[PDB]
Amino acid sequence: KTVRWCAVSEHEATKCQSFRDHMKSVIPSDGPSVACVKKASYLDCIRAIAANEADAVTLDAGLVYDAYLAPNNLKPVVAEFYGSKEDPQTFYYAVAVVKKDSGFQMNQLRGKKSCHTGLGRSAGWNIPIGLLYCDLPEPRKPLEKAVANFFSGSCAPCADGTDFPQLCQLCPGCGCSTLNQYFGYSGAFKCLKDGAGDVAFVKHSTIFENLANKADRDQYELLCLDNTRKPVDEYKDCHLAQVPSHTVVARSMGGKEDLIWELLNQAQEHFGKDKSKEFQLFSSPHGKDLLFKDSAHGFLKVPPRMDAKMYLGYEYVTAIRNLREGTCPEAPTDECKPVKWCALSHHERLKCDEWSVNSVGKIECVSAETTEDCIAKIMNGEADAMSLDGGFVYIAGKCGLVPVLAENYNKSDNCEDTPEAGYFAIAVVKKSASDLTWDNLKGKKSCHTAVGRTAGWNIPMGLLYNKINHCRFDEFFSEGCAPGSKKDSSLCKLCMGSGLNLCEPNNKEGYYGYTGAFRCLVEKGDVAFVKHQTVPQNTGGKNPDPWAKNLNEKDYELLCLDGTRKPVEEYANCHLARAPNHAVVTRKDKEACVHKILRQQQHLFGSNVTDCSGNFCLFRSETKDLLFRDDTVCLAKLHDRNTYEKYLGEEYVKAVGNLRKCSTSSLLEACTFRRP
Ligand SMILES: *[C@@H]1O[C@H](CO)[C@@H](O[C@@H]2O[C@H](CO)[C@@H](O)[C@H](O)[C@H]2NC(C)=O)[C@H](O)[C@H]1NC(C)=O
Ligand SMILES: [Mg+2]
Repeated sequence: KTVRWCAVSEHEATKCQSFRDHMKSVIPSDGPSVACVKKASYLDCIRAIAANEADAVTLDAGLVYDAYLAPNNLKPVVAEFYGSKEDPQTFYYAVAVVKKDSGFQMNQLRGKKSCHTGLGRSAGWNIPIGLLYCDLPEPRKPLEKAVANFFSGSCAPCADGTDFPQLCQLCPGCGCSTLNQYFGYSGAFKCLKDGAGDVAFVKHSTIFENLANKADRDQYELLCLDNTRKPVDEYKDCHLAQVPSHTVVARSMGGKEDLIWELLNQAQEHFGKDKSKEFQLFSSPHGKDLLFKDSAHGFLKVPPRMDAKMYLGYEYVTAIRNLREGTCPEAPTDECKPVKWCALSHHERLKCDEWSVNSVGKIECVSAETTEDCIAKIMNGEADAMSLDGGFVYIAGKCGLVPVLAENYNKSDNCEDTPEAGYFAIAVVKKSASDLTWDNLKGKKSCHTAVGRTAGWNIPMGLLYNKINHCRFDEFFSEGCAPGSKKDSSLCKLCMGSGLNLCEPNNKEGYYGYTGAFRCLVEKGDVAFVKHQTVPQNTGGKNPDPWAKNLNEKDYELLCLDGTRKPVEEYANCHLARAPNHAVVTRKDKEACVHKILRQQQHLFGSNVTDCSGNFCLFRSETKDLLFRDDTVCLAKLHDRNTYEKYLGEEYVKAVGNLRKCSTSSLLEACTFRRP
């Protein structure tokens, strides 16, 4: 139970050894211990960790990436944080500050005038130039000269003035000290404030540190990667890169990550920010920033399904990858790159393969084990598009992806130009039970289409989470019928399935499905969770079955969240959530291409086509609902709804989130770690 920490200096090793001793005192024989391995450099520490001679070292984003690469393959496991638990600030943001209404975007920086914090600085140079690399003119080695030919004039502190003078044009001599008024963060910002430069590459924090009044900040904007702008307040939605300020790494396989976290968590409990004055984890007696930055206020456990690329973010890896590999294609700037679609089953891959050949190369295919792994592929560029249900549209939204096309299921003349927004989830009750409203629901008897289902379970129980705030969903209702629950649960007591079918989510349960839950309402329930048309189609002699011949709509009302009851036809105003259609999800920087390609694609192999055997067709599956749901007639454009929050109702998001507090998704907890 020992963590072998790696030092990169004699002073660091000394701090590690006193950390070992102090951890010795307070900790029982069982549990964390510290070993102090000492190597010559961060690179050497990485190669030692990979070679199982050390276990943990804490690194700057660049070395995080270095450690990620073959043959080391280390991963982030714990993260220093630089404020409070309520506002960690484990990351910072590299941004491009500009004058308000200066009239240009990220893809128009050529010819403009630049202000950098310093050459080799991450936010001031590495990140922006990395992203801009391919826009630099062809003799891209040496980099300083290509940057010089890119901008008309620059201040690039610490650059080689004598050889590349345009980089000192705004700060002649390129002083690498505060002597140069345009050096550093405050200097790169004053370079812009003084109108010397058109753009300043700095950190999110910098505008706030140099301008106290909101008034003056309001004449500054930020360049976003999508070639829009935003106010400086909104850097979390308009940054060049998000960068983890200081990250502990361990081996991927066999890394002891849990030991590292146990150890550091206890260490911060005993010797952290101020809670002891004998020894301070975040204070170097012999140097500065030994083992850990002295800014740090504490540690946070990194979610277990984070890999380096996911942690750093696609922008950052683009930046370093460009600056190290230095490979730009010659592909024509305007044309779209073939969209690689993500398959999660053997038959999904076979369908996508046929599609690819018939797409004459416009579509390609990428297999991945699971849905979440596919989403990961979209985020990090290994894949471009896939179709998701509501819940995964939400997880992908929290991961920065966007919906772009909705699967439309209702045939119509011009369905490409009208998305559908889905059916309505409702909570039905019988008028004969007058005192029932959304609030007293607790302790009453209930009927669900089936556990897992969207209208029968997810939306209702998600909205009710707030009236319970724990994950024992069978304790809200006295008794119920929720097919799929465990048989000895109270949510199985009212199910009427015979033999082995008693509580099984299948037709033989008979209180299963929309019809079945409504039957459970009329026969033995107080409330039943279904969609808007279930009552109209099981009443008035529309259902011939014995129980359902003579029931009439008037007898039932449906429960509204405001605490009032409403009639069935008024579902549009009385509903719990809007149960959404499947939607094609992609990364923002590919939204356009996807839009275009898919549309072309659904003209050919789309529902219009007969002789589906003589030619390929995109919405017919050999098995069931491969790639797209087989109901799809078209893919409808999501103008004005191209964000997970907009595409999914406010109510639906409330419900799915609340649920996800009980059913964790490792991907979702990673993504929320990077963006709360
Ligand atoms: C439902 O079916 C048709 C599409 O073929 C459309 O129904 C329309 O409903 C509105 C409101 O009741 C009427 O005013 C229109 O006259 C109907 N049109 C037709 C053709 O029936 C509607 O577009 C479809 N709904 C969805 C979501 O696609
Ligand atoms: Mg001591």
